[PDB]
Amino acid sequence: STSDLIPAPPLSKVPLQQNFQDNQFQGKWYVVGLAGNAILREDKDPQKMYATIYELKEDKSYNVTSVLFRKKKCDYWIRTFVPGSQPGEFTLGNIKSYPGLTSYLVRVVSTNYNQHAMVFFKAVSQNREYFAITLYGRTKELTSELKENFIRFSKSLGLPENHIVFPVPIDQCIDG
Ligand code: NA
Repeated sequence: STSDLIPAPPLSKVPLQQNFQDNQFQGKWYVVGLAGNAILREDKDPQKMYATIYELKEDKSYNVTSVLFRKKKCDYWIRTFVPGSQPGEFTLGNIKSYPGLTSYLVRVVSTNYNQHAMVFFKAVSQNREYFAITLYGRTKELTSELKENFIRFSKSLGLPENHIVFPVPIDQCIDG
């Protein structure tokens, strides 16, 4: 394998949502914007919109379920986010069960809980440092101001235009 990647930014360039409220952040979020160093715009087959459901457990970790529409079926990816060093920061639960994955970091950058959210991800897989940013939406659509702000923040982490994508809304699986 030979492969080139845009460097993961320093954590100082990734803000943290102040006084993060885990209870208010639960529920379904739509992925209305997706950016990252391993993410690429594919004009021939545009990425379809997928959803991620956060649900607080008793021990204050999240059962994180992502649901996407792939190959005419609904695929479900169930993961666990364990609370990290500061509120709004999380590490991946049961990391040993994922082969190659030596590191995983989640950081809630900004959110108003009832409309939108921005979450930063960083992961070292096979000694390759990947990072991504997701524009979460409570509905499938969001304003141009929020979308241009997501593009602005994505660029501030060294990501060009073609590494920023906006998944097209769909009705399959991500509703209900
Ligand atoms: Na990632």
